[PDB]
Parts: sequence; structure tokens; C-alpha cells
Amino acid sequence: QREVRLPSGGSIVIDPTEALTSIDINSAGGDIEETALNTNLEAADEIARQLRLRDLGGLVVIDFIDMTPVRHQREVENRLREAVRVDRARVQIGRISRFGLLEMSRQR
Amino acid sequence: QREVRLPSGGSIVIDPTEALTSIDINSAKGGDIEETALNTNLEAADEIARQLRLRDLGGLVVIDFIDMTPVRHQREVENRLREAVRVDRARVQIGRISRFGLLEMSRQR
Repeated sequence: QREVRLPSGGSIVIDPTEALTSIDINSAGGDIEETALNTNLEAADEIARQLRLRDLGGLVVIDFIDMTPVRHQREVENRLREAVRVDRARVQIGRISRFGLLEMSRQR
Repeated sequence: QREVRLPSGGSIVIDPTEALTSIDINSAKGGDIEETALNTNLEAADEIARQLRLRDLGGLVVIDFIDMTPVRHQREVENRLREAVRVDRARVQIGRISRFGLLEMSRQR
């Protein structure tokens, strides 16, 4: 319930706090950047599903595995935005910061 | 030790997690809330810098400052935190308050 395993072996850890929900992403060898991208894309889909099941509201901070190509960062952000558009709750998604964190909000 | 009181009665709540430490800022009746919000956030900035060193916190820290509309107020709080940590022996990176009202920073423990 706190740790959700991803299809390729990695996992997401959902930690509630007073101000917000923090989500950590862990990877499971091939190429790092390609496994990081793959794990982060699997994480985006699972995060969207968990936001709905647990019906989380307020601010969410996601620590995706660091990727160097900016295009990879946009691909993960876009994956998360597409994954949540079916959610009935209004969702706002920021951009990955220089600290490798993504901020988002969900009303309800 | 999870909750630290601020001079004007407000408080900061520190919650360590897998990926980062989150810090929530709580205010303490008829006065302009903006000046109240700024004062609390400025006291919180000083207390956060103190707790970072005292607990020797490492990694990413996300701070939820009370929301302020004036961009000048946001920079004052950001500048207060940068000045409050410049004496810290540890290497510190400080971001800016986002459109979500959160500030990200990092401290090399």
C-alpha cells in the first residue's frame, strides 16, 4: 500500500506528510538513461492510478529518476499529464526542477 | 521536535520521507494577512536554517511557505532563507517559490 512495484522491477514509495504527499521512484544491466526513462514512464502511469484509488488531494512532489536529456523530462511530464486527463479531479502538473522533483496538485 | 514554535506563535512541522524532508509552515485577527504571512515566513526561514544545521539534515527539502501574492514578498522570503543559510558549513542549493507555493532546496550533510 506504501510501496507499489512497477512492471520492470522498480517501485514508487508514497509518503503522506502535513504539507503534501511525496512519491519516491526506485529503479530495478542495460543503458542507465534508457532504464531511467522506462522506469519513470511506468511510474507516471502508476502514480496516476494511485492518485485516483487513494483519492489524494492537495500537493504531490514526485522524485523521478534523474534524466539528463530535457526531451526525456518532457516525455515523462507529458506521460503523467496524458495519464491523469481521464481523472474526474482537476489536476495541475509542473515541470521537473533542477532538483529533479516534479510538483503537481489534485483538487479532492 | 517534529513541530517547532515560531516567535509570533506560528510553527514549522518537519516530516522526513524516502525522497525528501517536507516542512509545513503554520500561522498563529483583523490585520492585513499579507504582512502576517510575510512575517511568519521570515521567522520560518530563520528557524528552518537553524533546524537544518542542528539536525544536520541532508538531501532534498521542500518548504510550504504561507502563500503570498506580491512577487516582492516571495523574493524577500527567498533572500531571507539564502542569507540565513550562508553561515552553514554545509553546501546548500536554494530554489524559488513555485506556482504551487513550494520552495525546493538541498543540503549536503
